[PDB]
Formats: sequence, C-alpha cells, structure tokens
Amino acid sequence: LPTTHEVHVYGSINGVEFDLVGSGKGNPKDGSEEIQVKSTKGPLGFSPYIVVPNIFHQYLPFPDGMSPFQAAADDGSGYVVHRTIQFEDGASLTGNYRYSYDGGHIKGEFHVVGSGFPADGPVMTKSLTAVDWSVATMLFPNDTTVVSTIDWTCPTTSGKRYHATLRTNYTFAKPIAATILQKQPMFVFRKTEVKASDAEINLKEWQKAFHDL
Amino acid sequence: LPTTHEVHVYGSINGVEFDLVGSGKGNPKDGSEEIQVKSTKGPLGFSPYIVVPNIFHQYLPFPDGMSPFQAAADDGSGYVVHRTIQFEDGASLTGNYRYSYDGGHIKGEFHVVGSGFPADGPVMTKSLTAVDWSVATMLFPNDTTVVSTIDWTCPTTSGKRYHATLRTNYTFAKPIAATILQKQPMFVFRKTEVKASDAEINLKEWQKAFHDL
Amino acid sequence: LPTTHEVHVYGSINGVEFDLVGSGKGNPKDGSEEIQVKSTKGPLGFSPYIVVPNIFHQYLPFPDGMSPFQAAADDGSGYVVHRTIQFEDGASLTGNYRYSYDGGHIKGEFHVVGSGFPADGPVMTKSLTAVDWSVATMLFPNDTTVVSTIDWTCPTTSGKRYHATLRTNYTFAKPIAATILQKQPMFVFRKTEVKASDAEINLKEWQKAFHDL
Amino acid sequence: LPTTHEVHVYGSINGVEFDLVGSGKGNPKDGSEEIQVKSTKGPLGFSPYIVVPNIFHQYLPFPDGMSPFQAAADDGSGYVVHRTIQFEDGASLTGNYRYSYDGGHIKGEFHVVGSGFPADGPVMTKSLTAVDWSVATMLFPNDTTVVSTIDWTCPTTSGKRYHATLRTNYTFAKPIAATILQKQPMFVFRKTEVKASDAEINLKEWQKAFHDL
Repeated sequence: LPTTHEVHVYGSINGVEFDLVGSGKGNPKDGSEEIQVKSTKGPLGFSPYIVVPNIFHQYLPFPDGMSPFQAAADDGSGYVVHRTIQFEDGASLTGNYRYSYDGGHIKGEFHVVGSGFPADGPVMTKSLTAVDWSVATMLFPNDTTVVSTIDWTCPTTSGKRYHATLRTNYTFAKPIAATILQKQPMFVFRKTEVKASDAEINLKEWQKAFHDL
Repeated sequence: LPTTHEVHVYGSINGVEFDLVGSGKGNPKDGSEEIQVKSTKGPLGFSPYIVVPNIFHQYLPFPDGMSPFQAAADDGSGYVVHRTIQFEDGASLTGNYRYSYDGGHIKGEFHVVGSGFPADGPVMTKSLTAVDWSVATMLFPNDTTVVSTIDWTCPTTSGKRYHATLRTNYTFAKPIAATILQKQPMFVFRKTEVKASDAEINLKEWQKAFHDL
Repeated sequence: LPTTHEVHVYGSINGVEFDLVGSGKGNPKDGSEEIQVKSTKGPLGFSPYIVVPNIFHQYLPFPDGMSPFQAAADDGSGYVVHRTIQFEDGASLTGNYRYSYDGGHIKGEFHVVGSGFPADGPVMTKSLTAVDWSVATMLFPNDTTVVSTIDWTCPTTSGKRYHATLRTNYTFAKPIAATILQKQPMFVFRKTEVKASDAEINLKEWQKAFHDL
Repeated sequence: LPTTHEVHVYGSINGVEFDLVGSGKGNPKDGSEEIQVKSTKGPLGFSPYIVVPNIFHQYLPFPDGMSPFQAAADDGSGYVVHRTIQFEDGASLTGNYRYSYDGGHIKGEFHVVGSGFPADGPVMTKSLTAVDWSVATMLFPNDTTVVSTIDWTCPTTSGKRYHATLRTNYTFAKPIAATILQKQPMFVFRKTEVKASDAEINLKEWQKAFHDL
C-alpha cells in the first residue's frame, strides 16, 4: 500500500512549456492525499487550478476493499492513465500518466498538454478561485479497464463557474479482481483545498468512493 | 409538500406517437417516489427504460432543508423543466415538463420527443435491461435557475452498457431561497426499480441529495 | 416542388413564451430561400439570430437530383424534424418541426423551446451580430432517416464568436430513393443575411449541397 | 513551400505501444499529399484507419493565398498541434505534433495515445473499412491560434458508420497574417485513399479549403 509519493508534470499550455516537481503523502486507509509542487521554469502563466487533477488514486480504498487503482499499486503491476479535459471555453487539456512503485512510495511522471485557452479567459488571466467538489462516475467495461467521467467546475472571480468535462481511461497491466468488477458503477466524491503562489502549489485532497448511499 | 402525483407523457419516438398516463405517490421526507403508467395507444415500440427519467423532484428534500424543486412545489410557484438526453448512439430525446399543484397533489404534463434511435439499436429492439444507479451534479447559476447534468447508462442484454448524458435546465417562477443558493454544487444519488410489460411501466425511485460525504 | 412557404414558430425562451408568424418564397432549383417573420406577443427578449435556423430544406436540391427533403416535399409524404442545439454557454434549444404541403406551398409548424441562456450572455443581451456561414455533414443511417450535424457560430459585439453544435434528426414517412442513399456523406454549405428589429426578422438564406469538391 | 516530408508516430493504443515511420510528398499548390508508413514494432493490433489523421496541413493552400499552416511552414516559424478525437465508443485518441523544416522538406514527430477502445469494437477488431470524406470548420480566435473541428466517420464491415469528433488546436510561433485572419470561418474538404497491410499503411489525401461556394 502507498504511503508517500512524488510527481513530475511537464508539457505545455498554449504552446508555452512548463515543468512542475514535488512530493507528498497519503493515507491508503481513507483516500486522503496531500502534495506540494514547485515550478522549475519560472512563474506559471496560467491558473494553478487546472493543474489540480494533474497533481494518485492508488490512495483510494473502496468500501468493501481496495480500489482497482490501489490494488494495482499494492500489486506493483500498476496502470497507465489517459485523461482528456474539455472546457466550455473550447480549450483542451490532455494528460498521460505513468507510475513507478517502490515499497509504499509512488513516483509519478505526468505529460500534460493544454491548448486553446482564450487569452482573456479565466485560465490565462488566473481568475479561477478554486476547484468545486466533484463526484466521478466509474465503470469497468472489461477486466483491464476503468473509465471515469466527471462534470467539473471552478468558480471564477466574477462569481460565475467555469465548466469542463473530464474523461479518464485507466489501462491496467493485470486483470482487476473479480470482486471489484462485480460492483458497478462506483462513484468517487472529491474535495480539494489549495494554497498557491506563482511558482508553488499546495494541495490537500479528500476522496471517498461509494456504490450506494 | 407533495404526497401524491400523476403524469401524462405524450410525444413521439422515431416519428411514432406514443402516450402514457398514470399516477403514484412519494415521501417528501426521504425522496422516495413510485408510479405506474400505462400506454393509451397500444404496445410501446421502444425500450421502457428511456421513459424512466421521463416518469418529480418536488419529493426531493435537502440535508439542511428543502430542495429548490420541493420549495417551489410547497410554494405553489413551481418551475418548468427542459431536458436534453443525448445517447452515444446519436439518438436525441427532449423533454418539456410542466406541473400543476393542488394540496399535496402534483399533476405533470410531459412533452417528450425522441429521434435517431437505430432500428437495430438497444432502444428499438428493447435490449436494455435496467437503468444504472446515477449521481447528478447540480448548480444554481442564478436565483431562478437550476442546472443538472448526469452521466447515464443502461445495461443491455449483451452485457455492454448503453451510454447517454442528461442535461436538465430548471426555470423557476420565484427566486430560490438564499439558503439553498449558498450550498453548491449539490449532488443527487438515484436508484430505480422497474417492472414493465408492453403497455405498462411500474417505477420505484429513491433519491438522496448531498453536499458533503 | 416547393415555391412558397409560411411558418409559425411558438414556444419559449428561458421560460418566457414567444410566437412568430410569417411567410416567404424559395427557388427549389438553387436552394435559395427568403422569409419575413413577425412577433405576435410583443418585442422579443432574446437575440433574433438564434431563430435563424428555426425559420425549409425542401428547397434544397442535390447535384444529381433532389435532396431527400425536396423529394419528400414533391412527394407529399414529407418528414418530421427533431433539432437539438447546445450552446457553449450551457443553454439548450430544441426544435420540433412539422410541415403541410399544398401545390408548391409549404406550411410549417415549429415548436421551439430554449433554456439556460445566461442573463448576461450574448443571447439575452442581444449581443450576437450575425450567423456565420456553415457547412453541415449529413448521413442517411437507414432509408427513413437523415442525420445532420453542424459546428455553428455567431459573432458577438465583443468580436468573439459564440459557439454551438446543431444536431438535427429527420424522420421520413416514405423510404428515401435508393439513388440518394447511395451518395454519403452529403455536405450542405449555407449563408444567411439578416435584417431585424424587435418584432420583425427578415431572412435570406442560400444553400448548396455537395458530395465532392 | 513544402515539397516532401517524413513522419514518426509513436505512443500507444489501449496500453500497447506502437511505432510508425515513413515518408512522402505533397503539392503545396493543390493540397494533395501522399505518404507510406511502416511499423517498427511488429503488426498493428488496431485498425489502421484511426492513424489516417495522425499521418501535414502545410501543403494546404487557401483560395486567396497560403493557409496559416503553409505560411508558417514557408516562414520556418511553424506551429505545434494538439488534437483530441473522441469516439462514440468512449475511446479517446490524443495527438501532439511538432515539425521541423529544411528547404521544402518537413520532418514530423507525432506523439499519439489512444485508450478505451472496446475489445469487441470496430477499432480493435479491424472492422473499419475506410475514412469518410470530411469537412472541417476552422476559426482563428486570435493571431496565434487556429481551431478546427470535424464530425468524423469510418464505415465498418457491418455497414454501420463508426462516429467521432475531432478537435484540433494549432498554436503558432509567429502571428498569422492579417489577410488570413480576415476571412472566417474557413472550411477544408478532405478525401483519403488507403491501402494497408498489418505493418504498412499507404495514404493519399486531397484537401481543398474554401470560404464561399
């Protein structure tokens, strides 16, 4: 089971390269997770709130056991992640994640590319104030795949919310336990707390999976 | 507060008119709701599971009080509903709902039009077996509007799920209480139990709203 | 073949009813079409440009013959139309069209419902200045169905474009000629010229279908 | 102006790595383009038709001059490409392209990741037979950006079409000529001819941009 982790996010936003590095910890018992990342290429020219999702589901447990992400982590077999975020704005944000495991410690390597954010939009003018709490709907179409969709919003300075949809496809190296594949769909409620500057982002995340309420 | 209700759904599916009528009850205390509807134009030529959403949020309470739908019902001012469902298939299903209130009794008049369902698709061949439990994400952009989006699925005979997205816009006659507008987003978990024949559909629905978990 | 037509559009926008009536003509030889409509319930509280699409494809010819819409008009069998427009805004606009034929004269009865347009948005503040020329992609999934999708935009006062996607499903009473079903996809380029006041909208539309270029 | 080019596409599909290499030529005068690519990691486990778009708009001229892509190529300043393809299936395909210019010769480096393709779907079972001709709608939101959206389809063995939407965001290093930014929207009609085996794909593409018809 995962106890600590580190990340390296690299790529570009509107054609401008950026690079983040940092580390944190988490409780595989309750899904809580926290991390701090810092830019290695100067101040970020975009809102830090779009990096939130791009900055460890292996910490997520399920009601009756481990989540497929957590089991694949404990297992060492792991999984790869392909995430697509489409903003009401027309902007696109793609994420490709890969992980490495070593005795409770996770090393994440995330390639993130974002484009089409309007120059006068909430993202480029850093008008987003936070990430709204969200609930993801997850399905397991086959024993090696998890699909998660989220209706996402970030409040802006002007009070209006900035909308987007997240679609994340997880591809596992080893078959997911028959126990897990049995309960579908699985929903995940998330909350985040963010404190950030121009070159540093601090995140606290809470995750809670459920099949019934 | 609502205690009983009745519905009249009319319109067409793939150009073929249909008409449903029926009544039921509900518990405004826990969001439970049940109803039975019957066709008045012969056997239904399409899966009954697409009618589920089209067959009363006024029964939905909130953790700290009434839901805007329930408050508008208790109030008598009410609201109108504009629903759009888009299936992975390419099929479209539009719903326009209007209600009438009379001492705890609700009368619903729903105009529903569906089109583009493939002749060999799950809907026209009645291959859907049920409606998967779902969680809706609701926001209140202004004091007279509620927007609810849902990632929806219905299992089929072949085991694969049939996907769709629901987008429902609620327009209220009177401003929604400042108390409600304060907590956003609001999520609603729903479960349904369906027993149906060619000209009769019986539905039991459970709804549970939550802001935190 | 159609030579003249009239329309009656009714329904509501953001819960506020509206009603339009008017007539015009068209050239079934080149797809040109023109019409004038006037409100019967006072000044329109929303941009007239969203009514453009809602204000006669039977005038549309194909390179090698008639379009399925035109053939169904000449035939008298006709077709029904289910249109869904989703704006980047979150606003939804549904259209249900039905026609009547009488010796080259078409009578249209359009039920249009729109909702979720932000009070400060381009539509409610009438900031749209025109409808951009567009190209629709049409497919015929079966002999009684035509599906048309369009990436649509309207320029605003602020210079930025307001985006939407149109999805229109056409259901025919009689099978579409095998000749037509043979050439897919079929694209339709459209241009519009609009002159409008608070209670009157004048439209000139040019349509040109093509399979190759 | 570009006369010849070569490509290197690498990445993965459903977690399985793949790598393509090849070269071709094109006519910057008419937008025609052709290329041959071969796998360097064994037979491809997926339909070659999804690689078509992933296998040079710099060859595209405009009616009144060069296309922004072609001008940036002739210029040497270039542009980067961020493409997102979403299939009706739920599958996602992301593309990140970068180019290099050297006296009429273009070298492309494309990172392509695809996920969520059903094991029994048209892509994984190689049931696609071709790419349908298409028309893209392009806009230039600012002097350094081009956004292109396409309603895309590929016929399958079973006769039904497999649907997807392509969204491509182009970010330029230098401002696009005022002349070009003046005419919007710009549409691009494309046709492809494909001959392919398990480790080799041959493509012929025809492109034609237009503002008016």
